[PDB]
Amino acid sequence: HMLLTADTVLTGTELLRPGWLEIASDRVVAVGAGAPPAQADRNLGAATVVPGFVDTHLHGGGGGNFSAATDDETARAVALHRAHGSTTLVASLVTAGPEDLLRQVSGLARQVRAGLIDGIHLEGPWLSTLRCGAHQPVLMRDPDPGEIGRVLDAGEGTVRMVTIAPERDGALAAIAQLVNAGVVAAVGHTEATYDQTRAAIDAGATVGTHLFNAMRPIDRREPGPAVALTEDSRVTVEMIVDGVHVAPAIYRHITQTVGPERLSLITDAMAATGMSDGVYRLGPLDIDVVAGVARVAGTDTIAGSTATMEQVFRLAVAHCGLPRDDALSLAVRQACVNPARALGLPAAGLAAGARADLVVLDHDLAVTAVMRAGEWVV
Amino acid sequence: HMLLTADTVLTGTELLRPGWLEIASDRVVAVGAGAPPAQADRNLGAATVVPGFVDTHLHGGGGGNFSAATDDETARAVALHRAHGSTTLVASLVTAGPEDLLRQVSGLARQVRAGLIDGIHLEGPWLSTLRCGAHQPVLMRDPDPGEIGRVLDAGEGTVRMVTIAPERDGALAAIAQLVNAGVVAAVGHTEATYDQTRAAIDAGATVGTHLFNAMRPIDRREPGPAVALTEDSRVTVEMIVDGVHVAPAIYRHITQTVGPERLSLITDAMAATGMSDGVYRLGPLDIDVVAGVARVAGTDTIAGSTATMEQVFRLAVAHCGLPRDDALSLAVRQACVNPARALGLPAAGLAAGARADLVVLDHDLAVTAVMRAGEWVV
Ligand SMILES: [Zn+2]
Ligand SMILES: [Zn+2]
Ligand SMILES: [Zn+2]
Ligand SMILES: [Zn+2]
Repeated sequence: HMLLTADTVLTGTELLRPGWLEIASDRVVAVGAGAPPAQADRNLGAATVVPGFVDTHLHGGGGGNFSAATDDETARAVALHRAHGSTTLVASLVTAGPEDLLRQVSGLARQVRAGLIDGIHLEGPWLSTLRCGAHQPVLMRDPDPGEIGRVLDAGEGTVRMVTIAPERDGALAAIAQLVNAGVVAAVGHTEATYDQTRAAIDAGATVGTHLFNAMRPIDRREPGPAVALTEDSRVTVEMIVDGVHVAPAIYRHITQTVGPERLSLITDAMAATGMSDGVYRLGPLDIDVVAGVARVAGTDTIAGSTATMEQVFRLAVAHCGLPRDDALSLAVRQACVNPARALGLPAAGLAAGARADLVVLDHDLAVTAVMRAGEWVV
Repeated sequence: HMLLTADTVLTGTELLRPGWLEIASDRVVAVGAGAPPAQADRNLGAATVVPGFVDTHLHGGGGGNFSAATDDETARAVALHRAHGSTTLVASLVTAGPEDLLRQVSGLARQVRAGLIDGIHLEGPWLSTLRCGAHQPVLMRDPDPGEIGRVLDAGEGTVRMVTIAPERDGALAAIAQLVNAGVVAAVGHTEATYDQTRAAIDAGATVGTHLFNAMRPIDRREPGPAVALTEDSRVTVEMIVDGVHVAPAIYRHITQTVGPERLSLITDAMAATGMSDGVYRLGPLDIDVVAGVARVAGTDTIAGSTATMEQVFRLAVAHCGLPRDDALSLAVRQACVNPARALGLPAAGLAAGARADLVVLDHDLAVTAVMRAGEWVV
C-alpha cells in the first residue's frame, strides 16, 4: 500500500542505512537495509525514522490536564504530544480524594477505549507526604484494598500502573494485590529505605517512578530506593531528561548501571507543555518561568516538565555520551522499546506485524512527520 | 622445585579445580588444572589458593604507625598484614607539615628499598579542610610545585600514589606534575564538583581515594566526585568493605557501575588492626577503638578500619551478591589484580613467570598459610 524509504531506519533492535519499510494496512509488513524490494512510494531524504515515542508517565499538555477527565482537555493534551511523535500515552493522575479518583478513572477509561490514550497511571494518592512535590500531602492515605478494588473495577482493566510508597502500612500487600490484577506496581514519592524498597520489589514492583526525584538520595550508609531499584534486573527505572530534574551525568551514570534495556524515558509533562510561561493549575498552582520551568507557586519545588518526548529524546542522544548512531539506538530503546515492555504494551519494535507507529526526524533530530496506525498525523 | 596442589586455585583469570602450581625459587614456573604432572611436595587439602593480597592504602597495624617512619613500627605493621596474606603494601601517610613530611618520606623510602613495603601513598596534605576526618585540617595546604618536587626527590621514586583534592588552587597542575613523575594521582578528601573531578581525571588522575568516604555525596543536581570517578574507564576506585565505612549495597552498586576490573579493595587499616581496644593516637589524633570500630575519639567519624585484606576479601565475597565461585573470581580481581595494576605494581596474577605470592584459605575462607617470594611466611 505504502512503501517508505529513508537514509536511517531504527527498528528498535537494528540500525538500517539506508532503510525501507512496507506498511500496507495498519501493520508493518517488512523492514530491511539497502534498496527496497520494489519501487518506493515516498522516498524520504536525509532524515531518520524512529518508532513512535511511548510516554508512560505524563499529566497533560497543550493546556489540557488529564486529571480533568474531560473529552476536551484530554484531546488537547493528546493533540500536542501526538504532534511531537508520542504515539502511545499513559495518562497519570496525581493524588486525589476517593470520590474524584473514581470519577477521573471512569472518565479517562472511556478515552482509552476510544483510543486517544493507551492507559492510566495512578501517581498517588498512596504516596509519602514527606516527598510530595506537586502533590497535596493532606489527601495522601494508606493503600486500602477496598478502594484499590473499586478503582480497577471502575477502570475496567484500564489502570496500567500505580505508584506506591513502600513505607506505608499495607504497601506490600497492595503491591501484591495490584500485580495479581495485572497492574504494574511502581515505587516513588517515598522516604522508604533500601530494605523497604527491596521488599517492595520482591512483592512485585517492576518500575521506578522518576528516579532521583521525590526520592530519598543515595547515602553511603543508607542507599535508599534508587539503589534497590537499579540493583534488581526486574525493575525499569524512569528518568526525566529535560535538563532540569537531574544532571546529565546522573542519566549517564544510571544507564551505565542498569544497561540498555532497563531505563525508560518519560516527560512527566504538565499542562503547560507547548504553551507559554504563566500561572497554571495541577491540583495546587504552578508558575512557569525560564524555558517552561514550572515550580509549585513560590517553592522551588519542581512540578513536572514542560518537555515533549521529542525533546527528551534529543537530550538523551546528546547527553548519553555515545556517538550519534549508538546514541540513537540507545535512546530508541529507552524512549520506545523499554517503556512499552515494562508496562506490557504492544512491542514498539518496527518489525513485520507491529503497528505502524513511527516518527520522522531530520539531521538535528527535530520531528518532521509522525505516523500512527499507518496514517500520517503530521 | 616445589609442586603444590590444592582443590581450588584462583590465578586471577581462571578457576582451577583442582589445581597445581610449579614454583622454583621465588617465581611461578607453571600452572594448570587437574592432577599435577608429578607428585606434589605440599598437598593442600580442602583449601582455596588465592593470589597474594595487594593493599594499596593502609596506615599501620599491630600497634605500628607508618607515619612514624621507624624500622620497628613499620616492621610490626608489615608483619601483621603479611601474616594475613597482604604480600604487597603501599604505606599511607596522613596529612602533615612540610618538615615532618620530608622526614617520614625518607624514612619510609628506606623501608621500600629494604623490602618491608612496596611504595608510599601520600593521603594529604593537599586536601580539603571541610572533609578532614582523622586529619588535622589546619595542616592541609594548596599543592605547591616546589614542595611536591622536594617530596618526590626525597622518596627517590618510592612515592607511588598521592591523593589530591581537585578543588584546591593548583590541583590540576599538581596532578599533571605527579603523573609526569610516574606517580599515581588519586582523587579524595574533596568537595570537588562533578566538573572539577572530571577535570582532574582528564589531567591524569586514575584512582578514587576510598569512594563515598571523605567525599561529597551523590546528588541529583550536583552529582559530585563519585560519579565522575565511576564514569571514566581510566579510573580504579578503592572501597573499604569492612562493614563499617560503606553499606554492602553501595559496594554492590559501584561494582555494577564500574565493572569487575575497576574497583580495588583496600583496608585503610590503622595501627589497632590485630591489637585490642584502647586509644591509639594516630596522625597526632586520639583515636578511640571501641569494638574494632576505631573512630576519632569523640565524634562518630570513623578513622580508618581495623581490617586486613583477608577480612575485606571475605566481606566482598559474602556481600557481592554473586554465587560462590563468581564471588571468589570477582574478589580476587578486586583484592589482587585491580590494585596492583592501578599503581603499576608487579602483576599479582598467579601465572608462569610471576612471583610466588599466594594465600591458603580453609572452608570458611580464613587464611591458613601465606607464601611470599616462594617461601612460607606462615
Ligand atoms: Zn512525581
Ligand atoms: Zn508525575
Ligand atoms: Zn582518607
Ligand atoms: Zn587513609
